[PDB]
Amino acid sequence: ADTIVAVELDSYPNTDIGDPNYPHIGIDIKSIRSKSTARWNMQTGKVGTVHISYNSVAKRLSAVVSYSGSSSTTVSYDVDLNNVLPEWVRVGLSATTGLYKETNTILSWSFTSKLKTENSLHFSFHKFSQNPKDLILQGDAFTDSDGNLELTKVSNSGDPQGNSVGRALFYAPVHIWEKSAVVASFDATFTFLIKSPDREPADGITFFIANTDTSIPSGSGGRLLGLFPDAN
Amino acid sequence: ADTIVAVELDSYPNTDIGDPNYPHIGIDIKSIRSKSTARWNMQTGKVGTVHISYNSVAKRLSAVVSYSGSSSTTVSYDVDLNNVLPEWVRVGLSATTGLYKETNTILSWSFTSKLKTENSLHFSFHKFSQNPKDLILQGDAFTDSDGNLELTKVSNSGDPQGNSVGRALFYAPVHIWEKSAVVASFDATFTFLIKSPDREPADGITFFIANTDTSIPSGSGGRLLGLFPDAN
Amino acid sequence: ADTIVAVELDSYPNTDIGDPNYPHIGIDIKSIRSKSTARWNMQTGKVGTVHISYNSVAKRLSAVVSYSGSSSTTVSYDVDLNNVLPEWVRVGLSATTGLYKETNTILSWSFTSKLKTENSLHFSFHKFSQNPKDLILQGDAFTDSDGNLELTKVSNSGDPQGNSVGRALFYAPVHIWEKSAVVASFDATFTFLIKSPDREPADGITFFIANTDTSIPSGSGGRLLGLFPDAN
Amino acid sequence: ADTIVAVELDSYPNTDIGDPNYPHIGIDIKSIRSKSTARWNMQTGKVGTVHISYNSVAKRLSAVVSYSGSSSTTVSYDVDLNNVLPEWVRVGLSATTGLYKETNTILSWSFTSKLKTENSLHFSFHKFSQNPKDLILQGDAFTDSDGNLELTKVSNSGDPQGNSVGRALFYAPVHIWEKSAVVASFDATFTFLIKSPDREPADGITFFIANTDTSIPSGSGGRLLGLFPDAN
Ligand SMILES: OC[C@H]1O[C@H](Oc2c[nH]c3ccc(Br)c(Cl)c23)[C@@H](O)[C@@H](O)[C@@H]1O
Ligand SMILES: OC[C@H]1O[C@H](Oc2c[nH]c3ccc(Br)c(Cl)c23)[C@@H](O)[C@@H](O)[C@@H]1O
Ligand SMILES: OC[C@H]1O[C@H](Oc2c[nH]c3ccc(Br)c(Cl)c23)[C@@H](O)[C@@H](O)[C@@H]1O
Ligand SMILES: OC[C@H]1O[C@H](Oc2c[nH]c3ccc(Br)c(Cl)c23)[C@@H](O)[C@@H](O)[C@@H]1O
Ligand SMILES: [Ca+2]
Ligand SMILES: [Ca+2]
Ligand SMILES: [Ca+2]
Ligand SMILES: [Ca+2]
Ligand SMILES: [Cl-]
Ligand SMILES: [Cl-]
Ligand SMILES: [Cl-]
Ligand SMILES: [Cl-]
Ligand SMILES: [Mn+2]
Ligand SMILES: [Mn+2]
Ligand SMILES: [Mn+2]
Ligand SMILES: [Mn+2]
Repeated sequence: ADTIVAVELDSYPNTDIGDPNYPHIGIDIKSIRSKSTARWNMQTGKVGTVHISYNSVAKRLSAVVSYSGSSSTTVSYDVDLNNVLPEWVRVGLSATTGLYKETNTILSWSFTSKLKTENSLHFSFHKFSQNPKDLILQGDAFTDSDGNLELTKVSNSGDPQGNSVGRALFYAPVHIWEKSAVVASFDATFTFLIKSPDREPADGITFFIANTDTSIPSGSGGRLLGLFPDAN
Repeated sequence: ADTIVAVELDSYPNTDIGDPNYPHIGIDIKSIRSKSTARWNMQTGKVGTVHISYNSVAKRLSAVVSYSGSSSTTVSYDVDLNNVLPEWVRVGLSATTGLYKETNTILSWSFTSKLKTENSLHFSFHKFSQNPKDLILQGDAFTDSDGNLELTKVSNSGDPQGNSVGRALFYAPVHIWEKSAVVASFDATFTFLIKSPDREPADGITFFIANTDTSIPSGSGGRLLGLFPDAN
Repeated sequence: ADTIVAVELDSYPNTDIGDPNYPHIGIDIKSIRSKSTARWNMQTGKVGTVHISYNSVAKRLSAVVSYSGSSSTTVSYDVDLNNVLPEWVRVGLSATTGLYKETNTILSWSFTSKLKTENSLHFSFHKFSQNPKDLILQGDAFTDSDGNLELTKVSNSGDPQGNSVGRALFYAPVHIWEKSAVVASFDATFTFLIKSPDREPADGITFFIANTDTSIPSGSGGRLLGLFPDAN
Repeated sequence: ADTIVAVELDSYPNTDIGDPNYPHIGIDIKSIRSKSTARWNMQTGKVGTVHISYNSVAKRLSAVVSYSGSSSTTVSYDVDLNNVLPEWVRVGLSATTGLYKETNTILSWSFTSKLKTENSLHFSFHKFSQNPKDLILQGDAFTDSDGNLELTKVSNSGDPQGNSVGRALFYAPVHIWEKSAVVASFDATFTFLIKSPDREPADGITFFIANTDTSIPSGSGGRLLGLFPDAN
């Protein structure tokens, strides 16, 4: 099984598997059951922005989501990710739909990792090309004619389809920590557009870090966000 | 009086003004009396590296100092710096000597600030030019013929002089936070060479953030590190 | 008199002082009389993007302007800028109106300089704050309530006023070259909105590099773009 | 056959296949026979630094090599690399030895590509880990216990072996240009240590850009630098 650290943008409350009452942002450490959540006041139909950051000295993984001119929602969790992830990881974005749906559109994605022992990896996408060679697209993930990364199935009219899962992994493995490292840090930004007809959009988007060979776990559909094989 | 947030590399223990027993790294918030310290196992005569970071979401100011192949020393302090500093600051490095001395040599200095509401300021020096126009040199601060930033007086033979104070401020004011900011962050690295004849080198080096018009406070000598007018 | 290297976005053709027949982008080296121009097919009312780059090895200063989904316009000029500018410069944006006008709105501005002998300065603005401490605003330059940098006078209704001049200089001087430098390079991006009622918008926008103490030359109005005291 | 754009650091003059009389830096466009060369005054046993840059507006690929406090050697070649390379490439470093040898030690390697239509890829290595997951090591390429990238075979005593070829490719494919691109640019730095017993060190090091599936061509040994299958 994969090792997952994720920041989830969870549009759909699954209280029966640990979710709070409402859409929330969450820090997921090896379980869909968030270690820390904050209430996410969704603005379906508007472009959202997520900023994620961590450094191995502060050991605080923090995420903030906002829309233009809105209140931001922040969530934090003290965690030494060295105890969780392998030295070499891949970073990615995942999304699902289930019984309920939403577009899981990524409009931009950037990521900077740094490893002082100064090693560094930065990538940033504003356009996604029709054939992203530097992306590993998994499942229903695809780039559309607007150069948007669509993590989950969307029809031609642009209606999201349910029971879809998809992710994009940056092609290059990231060295997020190392024995002699004095400090490893990473930051990530993605902007997203969740549109839905359902009065309860589902299921969400995550930025995630995993073992380099990470694949979509069987049964990771819907509330599991394409990240976990079960709700444990 | 100036508003100071600093990370101090305090070679000299002044227990009578709050210092612990030993050389320490410290997070200073508006007082030379550190909110958080860690024991700093000095390696006088060796090049040291300090990494400082903070973002307004995690609200954890963290610093780590190390020498090649040594144990690092980290120190952290949870603090919303918005409650401390004005929106616009200058960043700088300060050093002092007093009764006891040490060279306060800066070999490199870099700083990245970011302000999402994405505004950004990055500077990095590996060489310091004989006339640093982008630096505001205060007190005894000067760049030498090796292109090294010497914060405190050093003779021609290169012996440090006591009772010296000096700082370098990056010329451009940094906008470290702002009303609409969703997340402001900064990182700073400097490398330093502290050499001393004294069996107790003094007094230390800091990276600091202050009101843009920050100047060396009268009586900020020695244990006060060129940052504070008193030990309160 | 100031030393000017500029890339001009010249909305208004002044053939009587060297301009070609039409709006053009130009590389200006110590004269409003461009060393190289390209025809600039203006799209008044649309957001434009200028990319400027140079490195001291290739010695090719190049600029490209485009609007979304349009043909770009590029202009180049082989020049060792070491022979032109002093070691320490300030970078800025200038605009003018004269008999004819246009808004000279800067929506973003970034600049990266690098100096290997690796010294570096990066700044990028997407918002401009009401009081830009890191900007030196000259003349009619001001930031508006949209966080836009307006180089020239615009009324409350947002109509541009004629006979206006204004510039913004990044506060920190840039070390663009140095005796021991192996390679100095800089890149600059700004995005701009030129709106005009006049069927001939005037007078233009430039990104420019100048002696650090650069000020708006008397008589630099209109076709002189706030950069030169005469048309020589 | 692969499509190669390379900057060669050619320690060994092979005049019978187009080389000038002496060690040279060269811009190679789809042939080991450089389009442009400059005399490279080698400093075997000293750490060298190569800076490579290009942008699609200036269309000038330029490289400079230097050692601390030495005269630099620059070479340029006007070329639209869009006419040469496919949209998606991999960047790498190659080295060979043949009858004569040298260590082909890479101490650092960084690369920034940018694609405005702002997409971007930056990586920088100062240490190379024992298992570089983000590097595709080809042939004799390996990282040693000093965290140095050794492109060609070096014995335990650290003596280079002849008839060796090796390269490291950054794992992630780079999108170096694209139909809608307004400007694509890349910069690359690597530092290298060439040590040799031979009074004629061979054969050299290159930074290269190639089709993503680039492999070491059969017969690319020695003077062909692991880049070309023949000397045509
Ligand atoms: O898209 C939202 C959800 O729909 C599915 O579960 C449902 C949530 N509301 C329901 C009501 C009835 C039935 Br049957 C089901 Cl499966 C569900 C599942 O796919 C969930 O994993 C998912 O989170
Ligand atoms: O350089 C170290 C220190 O020397 C001075 O205080 C002294 C520390 N040891 C002493 C012993 C005697 C006397 Br008098 C003095 Cl001032 C000191 C002062 O300058 C201090 O601020 C400083 O920290
Ligand atoms: O804004 C465009 C121009 O207007 C002025 O010159 C005029 C261009 N068309 C004209 C026609 C008549 C007279 Br009088 C004048 Cl000054 C001009 C001047 O301010 C110029 O510098 C400028 O380029
Ligand atoms: O390392 C340097 C060179 O050695 C080989 O060619 C030789 C250059 N000097 C020679 C002298 C005699 C013979 Br046989 C050979 Cl193959 C060579 C070949 O491996 C070349 O490709 C290479 O550039
Ligand atoms: Ca859920
Ligand atoms: Ca002290
Ligand atoms: Ca004109
Ligand atoms: Ca050769
Ligand atoms: Cl339901
Ligand atoms: Cl004492
Ligand atoms: Cl007229
Ligand atoms: Cl021979
Ligand atoms: Mn959840
Ligand atoms: Mn102290
Ligand atoms: Mn003109
Ligand atoms: Mn050659």
